[PDB]
Amino acid sequence: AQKLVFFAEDAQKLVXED
Repeated sequence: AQKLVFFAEDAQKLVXED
């Protein structure tokens, strides 16, 4: 399967398999 893992910090924190 295709995979994605995402992490972002602006605090506003943003955290994402077919």
